[PDB]
Amino acid sequence: HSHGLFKKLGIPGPTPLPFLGNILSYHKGFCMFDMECHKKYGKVWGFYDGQQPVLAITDPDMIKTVLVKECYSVFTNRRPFGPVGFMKSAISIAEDEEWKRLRSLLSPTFTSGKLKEMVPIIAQYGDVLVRNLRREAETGKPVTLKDVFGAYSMDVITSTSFGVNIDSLNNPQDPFVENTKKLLRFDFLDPFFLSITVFPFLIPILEVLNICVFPREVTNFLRKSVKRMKESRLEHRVDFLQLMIDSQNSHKALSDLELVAQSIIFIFAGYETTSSVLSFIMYELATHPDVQQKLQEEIDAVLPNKAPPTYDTVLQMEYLDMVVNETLRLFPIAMRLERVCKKDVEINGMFIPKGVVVMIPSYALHRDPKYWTEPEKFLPERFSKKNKDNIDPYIYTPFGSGPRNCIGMRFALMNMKLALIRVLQNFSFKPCKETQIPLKLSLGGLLQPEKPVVLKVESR
Ligand code: HEM
Ligand SMILES: CC(C)(C)OC(=O)NCCCCCC(=O)NCc1cccnc1
Repeated sequence: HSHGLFKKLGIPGPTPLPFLGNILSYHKGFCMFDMECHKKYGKVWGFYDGQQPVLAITDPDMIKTVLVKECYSVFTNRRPFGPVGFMKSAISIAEDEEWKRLRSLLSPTFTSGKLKEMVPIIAQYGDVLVRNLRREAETGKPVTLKDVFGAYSMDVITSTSFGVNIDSLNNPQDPFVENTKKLLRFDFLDPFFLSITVFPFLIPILEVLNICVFPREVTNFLRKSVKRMKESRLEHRVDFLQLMIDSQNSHKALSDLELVAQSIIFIFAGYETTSSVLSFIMYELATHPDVQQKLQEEIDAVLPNKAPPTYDTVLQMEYLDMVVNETLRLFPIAMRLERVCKKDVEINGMFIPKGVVVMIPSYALHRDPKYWTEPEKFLPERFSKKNKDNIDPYIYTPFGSGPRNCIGMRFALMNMKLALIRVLQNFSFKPCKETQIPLKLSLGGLLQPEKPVVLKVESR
């Protein structure tokens, strides 16, 4: 096999089994595998997903080279991951020049400029979220964050991308909202993906049969919805769809299905991500009352008598930013960053052969006792103006880095912050019947709690 590769390069790592590579070692999940390999093998190690070699790197200089310096030349693409269909055109899945084009075509849709006019729309569902909370606060019902935050994230997506304005929490049976509750992110350690990892030679077989990891039911509904959405009815708005089709006017030439694929990927991208992070944040706040109180104190100072948050007031809130950042340190939901090596290359004193997947293990790096004092504790002061400088931007990578980092980063931060401001203005959050303390991470392929976070909401 290719199983002698790392032994031949003098690169250490877990010894692999025939066919399986090292995938049995994922029985405790990616992040714990990554943590242990790091503690056992040091700064660089290798393992095999089936026959695919994967080189883990932890040196910031080396991480910078891969993510920033040699992105266009060598490390342009992610690992191809399964039968994908037309979604091959989605920006996050596209490769080389097709990616570079789509990235350029879609960049203007993520400038601070037009993010600001997205704010009132998002904001509108800040208030929606509140009443839904108030209804469950007044009746002292312990609250499923994942649900209420899930619905909020949906609402913000529907409206910001297509103009569909639905309180999804109380409209769960609406054609749009229902399996546009969707695309949930892929458990790459579930049996289907474990199998394609061992038999990647079966992927073209699935492709030919038009089998797709993206449910074609959901994909159908949307492609048509978008289509319909282009009568064109306008025959203003400031959503993603129109920011996307108004770019089809005036290199370039964004196809109309390609466009659909991006619409799909933006949901898949920002639905479960936003709501998962928002839940992890509320969990930390409830289990750290002083931090929650400080945050509410900051919010009431910037926005007196419960003032409506604005673009500029959001950015003004420093403790908020620290609380969001520190939650992302503990729970970097992407878990690893990856690029495929396109050419034989020697970087920072190490030769890396063509075809290796270079992997940066963000979860393991975010909790490395070398860059982080008492790494398991939730300590927002890590990110204060004072201590912020001692943080390496290639150790701390919740949104990746370089030309291929999270394109939706500014929007996600703004989104979450708006929601957290509006929520914290009206409620205090407290541990409860359920509350798994400490929180227990799932052993699956997703960075999420084992049991869903539930908390009491009390009206201020
Ligand atoms: C808390 C929320 C989010 C987190 C933590 C997050 C994190 C990440 C990370 C770590 C990457 C990989 C970057 C890399 O490989 O260097 C990524 C990629 C990406 N994200 Fe996000 N993301 C979030 C929300 C969103 C949202 C709201 C959108 C879109 C509206 C989005 C769209 C994308 C896209 C399109 C990519 C692939 C970019 C490319 O390949 O060109 N993400 N994200
Ligand atoms: C998942 C797609 C859309 C392919 O984007 C990425 O490659 N991002 C990181 C993949 C890690 C999978 C686990 C995961 O939870 N995804 C995080 C995510 C998803 C979409 C956008 N932003 C962040």
